[PDB]
Amino acid sequence: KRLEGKVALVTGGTSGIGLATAKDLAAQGARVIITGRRQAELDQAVAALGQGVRGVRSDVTRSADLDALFETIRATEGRLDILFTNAGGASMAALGEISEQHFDDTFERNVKAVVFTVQKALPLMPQGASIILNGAIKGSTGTQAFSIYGASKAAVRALARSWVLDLKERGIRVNVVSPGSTRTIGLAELGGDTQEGQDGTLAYLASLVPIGRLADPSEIAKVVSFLASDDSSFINGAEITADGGQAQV
Amino acid sequence: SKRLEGKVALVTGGTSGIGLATAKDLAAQGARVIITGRRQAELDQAVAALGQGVRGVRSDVTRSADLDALFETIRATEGRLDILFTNAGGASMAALGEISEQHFDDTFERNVKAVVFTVQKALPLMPQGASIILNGAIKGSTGTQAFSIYGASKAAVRALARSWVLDLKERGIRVNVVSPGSTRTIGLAELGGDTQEGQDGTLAYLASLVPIGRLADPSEIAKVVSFLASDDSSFINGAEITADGGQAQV
Amino acid sequence: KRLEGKVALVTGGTSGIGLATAKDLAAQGARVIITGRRQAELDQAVAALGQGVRGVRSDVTRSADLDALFETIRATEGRLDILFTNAGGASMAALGEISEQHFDDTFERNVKAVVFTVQKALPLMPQGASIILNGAIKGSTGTQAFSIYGASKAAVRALARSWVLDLKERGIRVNVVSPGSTRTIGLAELGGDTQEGQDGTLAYLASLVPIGRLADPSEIAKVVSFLASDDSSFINGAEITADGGQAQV
Amino acid sequence: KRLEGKVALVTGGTSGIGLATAKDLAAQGARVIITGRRQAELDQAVAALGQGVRGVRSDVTRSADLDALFETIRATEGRLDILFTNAGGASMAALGEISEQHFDDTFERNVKAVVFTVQKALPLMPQGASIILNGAIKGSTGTQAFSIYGASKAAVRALARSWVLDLKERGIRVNVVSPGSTRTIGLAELGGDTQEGQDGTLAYLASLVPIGRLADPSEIAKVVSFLASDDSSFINGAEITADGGQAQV
Ligand SMILES: NC(=O)c1ccc[n+]([C@@H]2O[C@H](COP(=O)([O-])OP(=O)(O)OC[C@H]3O[C@@H](n4cnc5c(N)ncnc54)[C@H](OP(=O)(O)O)[C@@H]3O)[C@@H](O)[C@H]2O)c1
Ligand SMILES: NC(=O)c1ccc[n+]([C@@H]2O[C@H](COP(=O)([O-])OP(=O)(O)OC[C@H]3O[C@@H](n4cnc5c(N)ncnc54)[C@H](OP(=O)(O)O)[C@@H]3O)[C@@H](O)[C@H]2O)c1
Ligand SMILES: NC(=O)c1ccc[n+]([C@@H]2O[C@H](COP(=O)([O-])OP(=O)(O)OC[C@H]3O[C@@H](n4cnc5c(N)ncnc54)[C@H](OP(=O)(O)O)[C@@H]3O)[C@@H](O)[C@H]2O)c1
Ligand SMILES: NC(=O)c1ccc[n+]([C@@H]2O[C@H](COP(=O)([O-])OP(=O)(O)OC[C@H]3O[C@@H](n4cnc5c(N)ncnc54)[C@H](OP(=O)(O)O)[C@@H]3O)[C@@H](O)[C@H]2O)c1
Repeated sequence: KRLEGKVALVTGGTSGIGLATAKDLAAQGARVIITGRRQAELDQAVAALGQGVRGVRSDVTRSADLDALFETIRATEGRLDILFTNAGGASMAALGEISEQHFDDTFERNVKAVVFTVQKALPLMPQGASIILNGAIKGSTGTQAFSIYGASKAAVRALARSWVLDLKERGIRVNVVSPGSTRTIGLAELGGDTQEGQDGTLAYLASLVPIGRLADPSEIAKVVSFLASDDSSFINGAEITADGGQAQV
Repeated sequence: SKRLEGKVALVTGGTSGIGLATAKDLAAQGARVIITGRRQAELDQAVAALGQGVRGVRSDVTRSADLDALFETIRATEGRLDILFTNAGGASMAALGEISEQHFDDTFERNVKAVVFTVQKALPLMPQGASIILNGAIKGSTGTQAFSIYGASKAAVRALARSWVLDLKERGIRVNVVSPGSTRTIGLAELGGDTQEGQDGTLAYLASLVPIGRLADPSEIAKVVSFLASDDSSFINGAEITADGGQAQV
Repeated sequence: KRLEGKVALVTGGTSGIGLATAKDLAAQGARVIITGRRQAELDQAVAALGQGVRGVRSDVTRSADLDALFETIRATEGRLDILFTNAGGASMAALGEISEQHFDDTFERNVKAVVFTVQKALPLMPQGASIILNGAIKGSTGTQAFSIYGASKAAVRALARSWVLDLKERGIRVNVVSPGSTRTIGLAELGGDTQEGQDGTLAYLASLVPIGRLADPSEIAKVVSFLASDDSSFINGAEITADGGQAQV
Repeated sequence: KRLEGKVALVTGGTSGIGLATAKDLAAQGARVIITGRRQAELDQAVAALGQGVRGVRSDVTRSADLDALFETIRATEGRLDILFTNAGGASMAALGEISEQHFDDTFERNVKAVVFTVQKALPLMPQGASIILNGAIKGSTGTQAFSIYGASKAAVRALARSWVLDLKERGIRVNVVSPGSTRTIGLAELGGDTQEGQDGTLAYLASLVPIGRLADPSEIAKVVSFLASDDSSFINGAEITADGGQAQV
């Protein structure tokens, strides 16, 4: 459809929001490349998607992996029209219990990996290509034990504002999708190792959304598709928040 | 392509500019569109240019009786509203120390008060799962000389959506805001002055302020509204979507 | 004595935040004028404040009252260094029950009166004068049945951004203090006429503040005093939020 | 003498904003500790301030240096009422020229050292203490070649929102001062080694401010002193922007 004839790269495409986004973009006719660290999930994701979705085992935090990943895109497709820097995660640590590892792990995948994924992608991206970063409402709010994650997500949104000007000559527009609480494996894992612990954590998080439910991952993916499509032609540097109103109220 | 087919949309101020293009894009997606304007002549041209089962009503959003008349027509003609775009609005310039009571009253009556009662009057028609789009501006979040009244009215519109999220939770109607940057429109051109050379230097100057360096086509604003009108925005509530070429984002 | 010799006007100085702000400004050496609609409360306020505080009975919504008040300042003090457009209020109406009177009254006092207080004040204000607008966190947040008040307070804050450029030649800086929930007569009145209803509503509102208490008006007054002093020389068009962290999280 | 009886630590106290803040904090009666990497300026800073201002040669990025610094405060002063995490910097790299070191250097000092400066200080801080983090308007704006610096500053602001909830039991309030363009050595250095290159950039930066001048470091310092004082008791998680209206407009 609108994305037909377009080449899309979704980092962290093997599960959750990155998975649903790869599905939606491909359903619009785009050629999608997805990345994951675990070979088994990547193979299941490629098989579940079908529709000419290409899988590459890559770690966004490893600079050499990014070089290899973009080489496969250059060798096969030869261009990148859509980039969704989805690969990221959250971990909880209250102030007074923040380890250097906890800080470094969050920033390397949530922020550093975003910077160098984007910088490496650029030679492939033509004029009028679209870049989508994954933010969070936690980037604009405060939650106990979430300061490090929240700071990383705020850093992500901040990158898009300056990159508007850095990429103005090349004609690529960069925007941010900031999801609210989305039903994923990653969100469930915060609730615990136990199944009641993940079930009760998802239920409390749902109770925080004003419409009263968690998002299905497809609901975030529609937002990425919109930014990937030509309809977003006048959107640049913007944050689109789909949170059921949680951070809007 | 029939994305909004079977849905009923109302665009206040549908006869020109952003409202016109939005009515077009909604109709191109299969929606039944109702448009309003103050001038019957432009309204007739707009309805004729759109075709596609677009119904026109001449009404002023600032007149409470017109709003009652307009929604009575929707109730008999279609019997429901699924999409509402409170586009009718305008900007005027007056610096602090030159602000007239006229200038304040007109700006807030159309830009804010009419938005409240357009929305309030439309609620009985709107079913669960309906989408409301208010027309903001980046000027609601920025400062420009001689624009304090317009910018303040636009900030008020965005604020209304945050509380209306909670007010409309039981009915299931979601409220969002599109904040345009500089979009080429008769409205925007007329801000430059009333002479023809004067409007072009204003349109070119406004383009020079945009980071991508061009004014928006009205259709590019309309695509954001259609997205908000469609079910793809199902998890968006109370949010502001800014399409400004990055002007207010930097 | 940061305000020694400075002339300050607090509209709606007879109760709550405006009263404590007048008390605080005078305690720093300012010459303070306060206004109120009710003659009895105004006289009581002037007597309690002492410290050379002058009261004028005037309504911010009546243009002729606005002319008469500023004529007294020109005749008496001869200039105006600090302006606090405090006179304001909140009323409740959900969508579907908003009357035209509820809208008009809210916007006339909270927005229109702010505009014309400022514009009429300008001829008395010298270069380096300070203008403080009274915002609210409700201007940036969502609360049920508060849409009209919330929009008026957002309008107030936006006025400041443009007034930076309008007043740059005159040399006046405009800033906003946005209070969170502050224990005042006006706020208690939202709780009801009964004392038990005021006790439950204020305690509930206190539970929403992350620090867990309502502000005393003196805590808001300090923010105004800071903005009025020369310490705010590089602050212009900004919003200073004293909410105990409520809208910050 | 509002801050008299209070112990203040300013990282990066030997020059610029941190120096002016150390001056202003000490002028209010606080016992001030300043840190710098270079012994020479740290000695010049301590001697120029006088007023019992104590200097420690420490690097905020060195965990061992931080440990020693707080040990001297615990051994000498014994408590910390005010924390200003000022030590930080900007460097420019446009997208396509961002080095991995440039990212790491920026985020080490501006974000990581802030996290661990605060975490190590906490055991010394009594209930009612005030923490001030140093942001920037660039954390909320976009400038060509400034994405990493802006992203670091946006992360600082996000840290305060969550830290409000983390520190609520301790009763320590966290706020952020976000300066606009301030006349400092660091700002001049962005104009490069050449003298007229530094003058030409600084006047250009002054032209970007709506009031049309750069801030003196004392104007930012007044904001910090206000947040350090008890006058800010109802401010928590807030950002106070002193930018001459640049990001406000
Ligand atoms: N879910 C929410 O509520 C929410 C809210 C706001 C923002 N977000 C953001 O949305 C993004 C997706 O979150 P999610 O909930 O969908 O997570 P998820 O369910 O855990 O899925 C994460 C995906 O990323 C992949 N991945 C993880 N680390 C990677 C790495 N270093 N390199 C490459 N691929 C990697 C994972 O596969 P492997 O583990 O095999 O690598 C998996 O495919 C994240 O950036 C997250 O912070 C989520
Ligand atoms: N264009 C921009 O750059 C820009 C930027 C930000 C926000 N906006 C907002 O976008 C909306 C559209 O602006 P625009 O530039 O497209 O304006 P425009 O070119 O002047 O078009 C305005 C439309 O609204 C109608 N209208 C005006 N007053 C009305 C009233 N009282 N009742 C009913 N219809 C009314 C006009 O028809 P009649 O004259 O016949 O009544 C016309 O159809 C406004 O709310 C504006 O504030 C525009
Ligand atoms: N309290 C809060 O939690 C809170 C939070 C955010 C913002 N605010 C804002 O803070 C401001 C003060 O609120 P408050 O709680 O202190 O209110 P309050 O206790 O009701 O005091 C309001 C004061 O304004 C005067 N006043 C009202 N309307 C006036 C008019 N038209 N002309 C002249 N004087 C007028 C009142 O006296 P008369 O009745 O005698 O005229 C009284 O002196 C308002 O703008 C309010 O919206 C308050
Ligand atoms: N100036 C502005 O316009 C502006 C605007 C927005 C934000 N800011 C922020 O304000 C803060 C101060 O900037 P400034 O212009 O005052 O800078 P500056 O003139 O360069 O002063 C920086 C001070 O920090 C010290 N310092 C630097 N790195 C350090 C480290 N690793 N450990 C300990 N001390 C260290 C420096 O001494 P040594 O070099 O000897 O260590 C010096 O005393 C920074 O966070 C900056 O990002 C400044």
